[PDB]
Amino acid sequence: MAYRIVSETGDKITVELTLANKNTHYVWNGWCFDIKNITFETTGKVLSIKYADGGEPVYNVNGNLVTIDLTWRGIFHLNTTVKIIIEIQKSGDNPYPHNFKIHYLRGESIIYPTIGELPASWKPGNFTLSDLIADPKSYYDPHVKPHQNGFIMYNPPHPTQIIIGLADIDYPLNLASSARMWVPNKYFAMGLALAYEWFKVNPNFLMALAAKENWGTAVTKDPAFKGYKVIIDEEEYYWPVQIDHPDGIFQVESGNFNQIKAYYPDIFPDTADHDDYMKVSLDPNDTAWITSPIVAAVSLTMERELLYAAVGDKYNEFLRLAKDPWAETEIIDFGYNRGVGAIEALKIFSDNWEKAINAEVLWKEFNMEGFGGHVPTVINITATMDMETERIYDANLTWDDIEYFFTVVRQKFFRPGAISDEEWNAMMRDVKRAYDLLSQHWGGDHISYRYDFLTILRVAMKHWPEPHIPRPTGDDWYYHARNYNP
Amino acid sequence: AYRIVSETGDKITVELTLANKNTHYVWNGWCFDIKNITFETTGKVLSIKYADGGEPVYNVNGNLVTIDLTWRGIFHLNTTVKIIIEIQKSGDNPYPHNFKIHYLRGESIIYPTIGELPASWKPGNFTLSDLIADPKSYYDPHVKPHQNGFIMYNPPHPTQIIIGLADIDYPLNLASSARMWVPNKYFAMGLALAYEWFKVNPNFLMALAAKENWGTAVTKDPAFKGYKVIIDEEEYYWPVQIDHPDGIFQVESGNFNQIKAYYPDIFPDTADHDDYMKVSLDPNDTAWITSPIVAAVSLTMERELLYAAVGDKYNEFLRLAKDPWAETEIIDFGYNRGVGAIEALKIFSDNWEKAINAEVLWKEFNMEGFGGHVPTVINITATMDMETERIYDANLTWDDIEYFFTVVRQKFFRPGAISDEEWNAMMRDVKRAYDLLSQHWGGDHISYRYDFLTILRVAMKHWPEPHIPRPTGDDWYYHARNYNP
Ligand SMILES: [Co+2]
Ligand SMILES: [Co+2]
Ligand SMILES: [Co+2]
Ligand SMILES: [Co+2]
Ligand SMILES: [Co+2]
Ligand SMILES: [Co+2]
Ligand SMILES: [Co+2]
Repeated sequence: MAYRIVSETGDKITVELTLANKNTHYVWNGWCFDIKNITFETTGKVLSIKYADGGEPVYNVNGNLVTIDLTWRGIFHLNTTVKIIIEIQKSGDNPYPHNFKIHYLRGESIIYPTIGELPASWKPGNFTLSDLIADPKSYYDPHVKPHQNGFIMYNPPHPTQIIIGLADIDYPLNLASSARMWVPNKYFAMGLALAYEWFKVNPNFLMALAAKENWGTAVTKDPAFKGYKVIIDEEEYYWPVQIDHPDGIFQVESGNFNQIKAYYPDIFPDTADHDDYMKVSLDPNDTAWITSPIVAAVSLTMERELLYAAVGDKYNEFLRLAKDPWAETEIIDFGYNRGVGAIEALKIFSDNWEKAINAEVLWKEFNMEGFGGHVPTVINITATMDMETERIYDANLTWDDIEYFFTVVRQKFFRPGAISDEEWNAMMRDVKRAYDLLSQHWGGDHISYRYDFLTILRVAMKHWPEPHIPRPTGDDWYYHARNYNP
Repeated sequence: AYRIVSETGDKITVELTLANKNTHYVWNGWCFDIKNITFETTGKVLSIKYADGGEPVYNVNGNLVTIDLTWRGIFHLNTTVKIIIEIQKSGDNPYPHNFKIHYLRGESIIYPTIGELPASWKPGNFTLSDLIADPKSYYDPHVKPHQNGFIMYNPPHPTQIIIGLADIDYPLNLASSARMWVPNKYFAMGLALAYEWFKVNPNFLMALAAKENWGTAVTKDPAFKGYKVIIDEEEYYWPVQIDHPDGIFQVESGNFNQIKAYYPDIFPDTADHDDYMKVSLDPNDTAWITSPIVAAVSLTMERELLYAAVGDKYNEFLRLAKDPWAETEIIDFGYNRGVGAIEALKIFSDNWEKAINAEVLWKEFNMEGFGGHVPTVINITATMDMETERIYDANLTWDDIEYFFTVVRQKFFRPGAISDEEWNAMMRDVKRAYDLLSQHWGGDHISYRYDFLTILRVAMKHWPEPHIPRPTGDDWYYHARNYNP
């Protein structure tokens, strides 16, 4: 930050720390800053730490390190400035305040595993086909490799492919005899893939979640479950989805929607509406079909973010000490069904750490059954879709479909100022190039969703404001996250 | 709720349980914001800590101890915080006592009562004398002048609505002259609702709308070309932009959402900016009723904010300010520019003397606004206040009243504030009132000016009290606490 020695007289040193938000107009990940604390080092004796405009923040000294807390003052909107004055009595080899480190109210060691990248040879504007594909052999390799990923894809099955295992379910889903995973339309798969590349969220998990919450991504041969007749490979199936539900296929309540709307200003514009973004229709042209998955993912992501803000490094520590290989998925799903308050009540990272890290099956030992066996159902369907090597979902995409998709993305997400008109148009030109380039493999009439859409997405994301995942901020966020004691 | 956990030796350990008891939503109990908790003792405070780890900030001034929760001071539904206090026994009264929770709201906020129904009034079956205290004053035409700005401290008449449709002999939005008139009667119903509910002078809302969007004023000036309005065989031009989504009060969506978050008791979650604010040429549009109230709320919010930041001193200023229109100036200026402008002026802080000594507040502080906003609004308000010649009046059928209250139920409040039984019986009492004081006019209509305050009060005999809820929530706490005017 910006500090300055105001005066050194006698043995006391007076330093002015200017903490401020510089931005006047909205910028990416700079609309509002939330500061948990400000740490600095000194060997001298701290006399007093006060605000310049009256009052003093709460601080405490542990050896060489001093931690300053802003408490209720820690909210920095646009064009906000707070000056802090520090007095120190000169002592030791290094008495002057130094090594200032502002700790934002966010997971300092949060983990978002990279799925894959474009070749370093890739350039904006005019690129070649070899600048899109690192290795055509693996890029078109059909062979399906099994994986055991839950909510977050730490270890991707393939860096450039989309493995959505449309597996058959041999165990009860919503009290059914059996079930079969299928995708309603391709635009929803585009949404799943966008959430996958952007937020590193396993699409199979969103499939399981939607299927459990509203039969959104699953059908069954069970006669009791009567609904829309879906034909797959000369086989009649019943789709008991409630397509008229305003909470969408992910069952997102309006309260949660508005809350995560306030949490992420960089993602959700002010004109956003619950029913518009979530409630889908039988018509695949509905915008919601694309917006519904991402939003859900965001919500899920939010929960994770929250934990990273409350537990910090310890979170990651748990990940290497937990015997249950599905623990994170369990916690996140359970928190999605019940609420973050349920997670806070479980107190895994607090009072009940030992039982948590020692239990081989986390969701059984904590009696977190959810609503009608929610957690185990979601986990099981996710794992089953992960193990599927026989049949993987694929789709054909025309250019107008891509245009439609990105137009929808521009219309429903982001905020004026994040991406101006120029480089967005240029972005669409680069996506045009990419499309026409790797469509020559299929005959220039279509591109493969599974094989190509990750590449398309990455080409499109070469222009997206980085860091790609913005920090959840704002008023509500600060105090809902700071009060969080899991 | 405090309790002596243990007294051992000379140290006393007390457990203070601070919590929100409500699980389902209730009126003015959805969220509690606590600035501080004060208690008295003569002993020596050893330590004040939270039960779940950490300690709040406190300080002792003699017998009084002030506890501050800071970032912990937000209490949503079903939230509980336990605080442990240790005190060393000393003096005549050592035990913690006289606990006083100071909510983050004006402790001495002033909302002057305009008038009341007779104490003889009962729910269900009442008489005509239970509605009218004195028929003489109740139907007295004679118009008494007044000098009220934003808040009606001294009402001209307790049961009447004096909307002075006066002629303006000075420039409003660069016009040669202007004439105040009401678009439709439903908007007047809205103005009156804001008047009885939030104690806001309807003339002020008239001036505000007129200045912001020509919403309540017409002119004979030829340059100002627009919709032709005929009043008493006289052609007038109405240069209102009826297609503006910000409504006739020019309320930006940001402000709308902010005050939407500030008042959970007033605005439901499904509320939309364009739906509530943007009106149309058709008087049947719901916005025509919702637009004034909302605006008033916004205005009220500003005032509330000051009451939270300055407290008693606010009222003190009211009796020390030489300018009799100071509050109106500050509120209007804050509405045009923003509360940040008021915070920047620092009247109650660094520049108190010049503020209370200046006879004309808005001239000495150079707060001209946008194109002379403040003085225009003040002048139009005062002119409408001085008007005794011609007062606005309207005729109301029962279906109009039904429409009004249905709109109110649909657009405002929150599920749980007023149950169905409560509303249905209320509407029956309003039916009774209507039919009762319609017998004076022939049972075909009721007078807006003379009767609608009575109707409103009859309807408000069932409304959840206190009628004006406290602005609360996350945004409110820290936007109000950071406020240093
Ligand atoms: Co604990
Ligand atoms: Co083909
Ligand atoms: Co990138
Ligand atoms: Co804020
Ligand atoms: Co000051
Ligand atoms: Co009452
Ligand atoms: Co909150």
